[PDB]
Amino acid sequence: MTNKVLTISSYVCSGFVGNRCGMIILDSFQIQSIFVLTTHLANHTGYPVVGGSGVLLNDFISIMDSLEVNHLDKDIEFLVTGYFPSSDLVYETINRVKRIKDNKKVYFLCDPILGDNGKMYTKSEVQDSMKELIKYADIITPNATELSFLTGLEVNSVSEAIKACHILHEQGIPVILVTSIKEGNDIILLCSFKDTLNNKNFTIKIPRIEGDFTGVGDTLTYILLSWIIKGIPLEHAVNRAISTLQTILRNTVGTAEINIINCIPYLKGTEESFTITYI
Amino acid sequence: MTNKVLTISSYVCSGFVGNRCGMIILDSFQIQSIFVLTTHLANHTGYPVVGGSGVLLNDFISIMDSLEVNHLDKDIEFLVTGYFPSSDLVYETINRVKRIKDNKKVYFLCDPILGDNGKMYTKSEVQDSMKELIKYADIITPNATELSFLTGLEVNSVSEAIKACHILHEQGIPVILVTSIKEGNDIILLCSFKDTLNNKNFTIKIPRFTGVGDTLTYILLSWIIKGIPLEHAVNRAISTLQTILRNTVGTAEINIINCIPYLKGTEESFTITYI
Ligand SMILES: [Mg+2]
Ligand SMILES: [Mg+2]
Repeated sequence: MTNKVLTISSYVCSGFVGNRCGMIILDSFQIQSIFVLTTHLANHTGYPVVGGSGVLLNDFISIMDSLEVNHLDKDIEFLVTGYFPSSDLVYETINRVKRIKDNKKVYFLCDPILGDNGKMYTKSEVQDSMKELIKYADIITPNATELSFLTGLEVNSVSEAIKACHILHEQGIPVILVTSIKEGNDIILLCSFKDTLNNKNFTIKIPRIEGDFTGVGDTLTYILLSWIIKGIPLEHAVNRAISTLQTILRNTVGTAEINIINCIPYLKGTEESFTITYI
Repeated sequence: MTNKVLTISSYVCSGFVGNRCGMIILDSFQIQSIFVLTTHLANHTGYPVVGGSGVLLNDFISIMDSLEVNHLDKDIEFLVTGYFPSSDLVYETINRVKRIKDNKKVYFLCDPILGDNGKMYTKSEVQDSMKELIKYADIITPNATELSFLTGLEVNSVSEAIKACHILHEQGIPVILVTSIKEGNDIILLCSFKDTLNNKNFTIKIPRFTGVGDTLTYILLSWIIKGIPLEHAVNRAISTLQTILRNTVGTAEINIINCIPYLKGTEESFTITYI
């Protein structure tokens, strides 16, 4: 028993976003992980009403200090960040990422959670701070809206997404997975590399299951991470993750929540249902 | 797609106690549940340093109100409480439990977490408030220390445990599962009923860590939810728990993630003895 993953993201008491998605997925894959919360909310922000508060910086610091002093994060090989309610937590997380990476190799997946479908669901201060946090990541997983924000470019096509990714690669980010780009009633995912000598950029086209969930992206992030941790090459890890996500969505009745509890037995599916098209 | 369980208890970022045990176990049984936290701590209280804070009453209220107004608790059939850092949250929970039960049938398992091995690990104000909370429960799961604290009786034997249970049954509590009693060099679990006309008290002799009890609570609850009679549910839960403990290296944390495939174990290893 040693902790392999540290993941810093939101929590909801009911339903499935952020670190609650993280918990279900990483538990099911039996990947021992630390789940540091950035919120304690009743439910996600889609509902008629929300209750609860974001985690305060002093408490976050107290937690991260406790993990370090008790050696509970000594053996972490992977780091994830997701939703932050305030920029002070983002900047503190940067400080912690720097320290974590200072004496060991840690693969940091930053899911730059800011909004979806053209619209932000984060504070404007958080957006700016996120432009700094992503610079420290090994891989980032923006949706098109998040990419557009992070770069100031429009992202309404694969061609546009490639141009925007390039801005971020120039800042040093090695790998960018753009998780949803709208094309007709298909969604396109793009995996873009800074080093296109030794890696090939690719896309995956999938049909749209007419939907809603922010838990969609969050679920994708953790399934993808799990397979990366299990040693599956990235192309294949992405194909598994999106494939499993599509199975989840077909098995989802409402649009309030992704049906992730009931699909736990299917989370480790190895089906790679889609075609990887290189650029 | 509806929440069946509401569980209100502690949270740790690393390791397994309280609602974190609750999540792993209820998730693995695919029982859709609401997990309201009462703390957000780095790690359990076994370590020299315990970063993070207890949940504040205002936030707790805001959470509970949101669940209610969004109808996310409308279809709850089971309620669990565990650890509370402060009595204000206990008294608010009592308000919530009264409302939930006044207009629907909800089975409330109260794990009256106060302490273990003679010693409290809760604030004194929490003890007093817990004596009130338990009065609303359908079943309570004290250990012998907790039972002794809740009644003022010594609990060093089954016969003593029965006398203590009787105090609490007279307050209305229907079922009391006393989870460990040190009788000589035996460890005995007792299930005592207020209604001994329609139910038979029993004991289970069992062989001799931080989230052990919490794991029992949730496996037990899961089998009750799956429709297993209480005697069998208890035997399964203690059988599975011990499997987890026996396959745990060292004592800092229970090996619950590696044991996920065994959480739905149906072995009933021990002997039920009616008393
Ligand atoms: Mg997202
Ligand atoms: Mg206990």
